[PDB]
Order: sequence, then C-alpha cells, then structure tokens
Amino acid sequence: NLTIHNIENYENDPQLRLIPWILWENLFQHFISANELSLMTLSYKEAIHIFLPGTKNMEQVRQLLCLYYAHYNRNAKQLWSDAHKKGIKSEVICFVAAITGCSSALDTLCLLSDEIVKQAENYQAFRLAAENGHLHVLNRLCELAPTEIMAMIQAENYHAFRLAAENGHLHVLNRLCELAPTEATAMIQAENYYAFRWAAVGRGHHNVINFLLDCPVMLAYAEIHEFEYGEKYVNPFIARHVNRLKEMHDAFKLSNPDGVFDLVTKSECLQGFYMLRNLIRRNDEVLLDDIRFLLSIPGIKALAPTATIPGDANELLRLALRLGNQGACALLLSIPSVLALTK
Repeated sequence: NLTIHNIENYENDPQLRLIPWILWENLFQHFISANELSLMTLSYKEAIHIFLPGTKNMEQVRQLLCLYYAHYNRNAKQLWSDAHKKGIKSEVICFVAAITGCSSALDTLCLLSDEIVKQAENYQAFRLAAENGHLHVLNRLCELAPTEIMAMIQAENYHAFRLAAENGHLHVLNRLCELAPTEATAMIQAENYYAFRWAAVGRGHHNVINFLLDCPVMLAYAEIHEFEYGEKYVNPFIARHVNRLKEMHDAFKLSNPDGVFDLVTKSECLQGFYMLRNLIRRNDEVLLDDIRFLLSIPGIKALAPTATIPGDANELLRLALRLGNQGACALLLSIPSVLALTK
C-alpha cells in the first residue's frame, strides 16, 4: 500500500491531505490500506457499493474516517446511516463522532438504551472528545447517559481531564470540574499531576497552567519546582496575584476606612500561604515587601504556624532558616502564634 512521513509528500496527495495530519500519524500510523484508499478516490456511492466492513474496532474506525473526510461534505450527509447499514459497529460511529466532532453522527445513533451502552472501550468516546476538545460532543454524551457521567470523568484515572489539559483545552477542563467539583482536586492530582506536567512542556499552554495554579495543592507542588516552572509560570503568576490583592485591599481602605483586610473563603487563604512560601523559597531582598503584605491578612497570618505535612508545625519559619532567609524570619516570629510554638 502507501506510507507517508514526508508532509510535503502528503499535501501532494489530493485525497490523503483531506485527513488531519495529526490523525494520519496517531491513528493511521503513516500508512493506509488498499481496501481503505479505495473509499477515498472513487465516487461515494461506489465506495459504499464495495465497502466491506471489518471485525476489529480499529479496522472500521480507520475506514469510517476515510469515508468522512472524503465524502461527508459531498452529499454523503447520510454516511452515518449507510455506515450502520453496511456493517459499521454502532460504537465505531460514536468514536468517529468524538474524534471528528460531527454531531450529525451522534444524531443518527440517537434514534435507535442501546446508547447508554455504546461505555464502549471504557468510555473511549468520552475520552476522545476531551483530547480533541469537542465540548459539544462531550455534553451530548452526558445528555444521552446521565447515570454514567461520573464514571466517564474518573474513567482510566481521570484520563479525560488529563488529555484535555495536555492539549490546552481549558474549556473542556472548566466543564469537567462543573460536572463534579468533588473530583477537581482529584483530577488535578491524578497520575502525579499529569495535567500540569504536560500542559507545561514546549511553548506551554498558559491558559491551562494559570487555571491549574488556582488550586492550593497544585500551586504547592509547582512552586517548589523552580527549574521546571517559575521564570515561565509560577513567578509571573505570583507577581500577578500579589498585585491583584493590593488592589482590593487599597480598594477597601477606601470604601470601608479602618476595618478589615481579609480573604472571604478558605481557598484563597491557602493560596496565600504557598504564595508566601514561594516568595521565601526564592530568598530575595526585593520580595520582602510582598511577604509583609501577605502576612498582613488574617486569612494568611492565621495560617503561618501551620504546615502542609500533618504532625509538623512552623513550616515557613523552618524554610526561612533552612535557606537563611533572614528578614523573613524576623517577619514571621512577629506573629504571636508563631512566637508561641517557637523553640
């Protein structure tokens, strides 16, 4: 048959080029069978005239995709119906729906309880949609299978979330956390923080990272990895948040003269802690001002003597001496709580 790795020798093929380059490498493995290329060069009615399906899932998938990218636009608006006929598994069409993002495909299988079953390949359709960022397909699955949404999310070690994150699909990420907030912290931690590690490679997907860092445990892990993150992500994020706080504080000591300097919820408070930990971890004179300012908040100051590791105590103070961050120490021992537990 034929095999292409040379991109220039791929866009020269009037037919093959119709297939997304990414797919041709991740699904077709740079090679195309003869019983499949046929379905792309001959007319549509001819391709089906011959179209003999396969027994193994991937067989059909690679085929159905060849017909789609070559005829779907050309009156083959009913290729999903004919497919079902000839011999394409009801689930294979559901995969090509989650991959191509074609709703029309799902619309057909949605007019035949045999849908709340086609869970196929451990919710592979749900996972394929997340990796391709097809939010609309993802939702249709949650619409055609309410009592299953939670298994799809946690399917394969929160795969959906992870695949979404490494591809930069922040919109697929948001929704996923809306579908079940009780799994947020989970998905983020899944597989030793898969999401963050892969959204950070290369040029990186800053939309995912910045979002991900709104999770105290996430920022906790990332901020300590100064080499991998920091100059690129953490630092700009901390500088961007320390300044945002100075603009709600001053904008309170304006509207509510001489009152409180607080963070409403527990979550924003924990963030300040690790945000402060990083500033100290960096050990720098120019960062002294942001440290004092963070400790001025009762939602952070009343979190200075604590520690991430249960059973331990003064972490920040320990970290300060550990690095030799004099000035951060003096600033810390100024807190009564931290003044008590002191040796």
